[PDB]
Amino acid sequence: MASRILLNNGAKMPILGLGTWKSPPGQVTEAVKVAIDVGYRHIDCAHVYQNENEVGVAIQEKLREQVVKREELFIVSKLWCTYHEKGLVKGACQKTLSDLKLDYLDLYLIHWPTGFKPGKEFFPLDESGNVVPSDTNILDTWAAMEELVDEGLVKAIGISNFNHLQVEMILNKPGLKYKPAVNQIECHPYLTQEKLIQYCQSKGIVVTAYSPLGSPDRPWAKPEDPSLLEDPRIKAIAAKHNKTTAQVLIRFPMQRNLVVIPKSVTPERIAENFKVFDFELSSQDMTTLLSYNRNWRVCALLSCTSHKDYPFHEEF
Ligand SMILES: NC(=O)c1ccc[n+]([C@@H]2O[C@H](COP(=O)([O-])OP(=O)(O)OC[C@H]3O[C@@H](n4cnc5c(N)ncnc54)[C@H](OP(=O)(O)O)[C@@H]3O)[C@@H](O)[C@H]2O)c1
Ligand SMILES: O=C(O)COc1cc(F)ccc1C(=O)NCc1cccc([N+](=O)[O-])c1
Repeated sequence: MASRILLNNGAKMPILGLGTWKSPPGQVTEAVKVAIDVGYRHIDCAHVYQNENEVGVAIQEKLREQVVKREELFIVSKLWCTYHEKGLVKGACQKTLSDLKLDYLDLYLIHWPTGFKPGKEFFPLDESGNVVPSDTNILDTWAAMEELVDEGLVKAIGISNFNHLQVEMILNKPGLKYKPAVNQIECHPYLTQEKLIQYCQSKGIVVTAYSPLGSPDRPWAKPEDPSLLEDPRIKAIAAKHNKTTAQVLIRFPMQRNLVVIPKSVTPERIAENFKVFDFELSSQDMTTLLSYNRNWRVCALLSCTSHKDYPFHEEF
């Protein structure tokens, strides 16, 4: 119903945002422009997506056009794994700010709990293909994130792909100054995340659901993989409500008090995906969608499975 959710930093965050991972650099400027024109006020970004400059061109044009005011936008980015060291965090944030052509971010996330060796490569590997870790722990990285708030570069800080023990580690940090505002995690009917969501919500941490449509454009997709958009059970719920399957998949997390960030570069779908504030899934619909859980996780890497902070060995 309401378009924004209150964060534990006192700011309001739009519950629907536009995802930008895999949005080609030659298409994402127009995608973000269209999104803002049709009502989006939250854009999910990351340095590792390699398209923040182009996202920034769109944001700047719409600000210049006075289609929107800066205070009305909620721009999110993420600290990549090769910048977990305390001496690199500010520069990483500043590069993102410069690319997005902003003087602050609304929310800055630790992208993954796994720190990697700094350098040009986003995934530094040893000769056998294991990622090369950094020895910097999540608590010291968190302290560096807190400094960004105190310097005015970001309004809120949070985490992404943290399991419950990792969230707990932050919450139990000696001398914790700012709690994480958000944990952004994969969540959809095949990976419903009940345990981790309940834990985060119980601590006042807002959960953002990524890959809500199952990321059908993920580069490692296989033909035999399950497909949310094609699941006849979900299509049936959509048909009953006279909505598209994507619209049901977006409304689902909204009714769990989650923020959701579907990605599209297709103008018609960008508009479609925003038309989700005028219908309600029943309790029965919600429980039925939850029943489709199969613990099917699309976003994880074999190269990281021995990293000490790999998040997905733990149940949740
Ligand atoms: N924190 C993290 O580690 C993390 C990880 C993954 C994702 N994310 C964030 O979450 C965002 C969303 O996740 P995602 O990109 O993995 O996948 P997604 O939003 O689940 O799915 C995107 C795919 O769905 C298609 N699509 C969109 N709307 C549609 C509609 N109405 N009908 C049919 N197909 C539709 C898109 O096609 P077209 O674009 O061609 O229209 C694209 O192929 C990402 O872009 C990123 O911002 C964060
Ligand atoms: O991480 C995201 O937001 C989406 O996925 C990616 C986007 C990119 F632009 C580049 C890489 C990825 C990707 O492989 N992301 C997956 C990933 C990253 C880091 C650590 C782990 N891990 O399992 O520990 C997994």
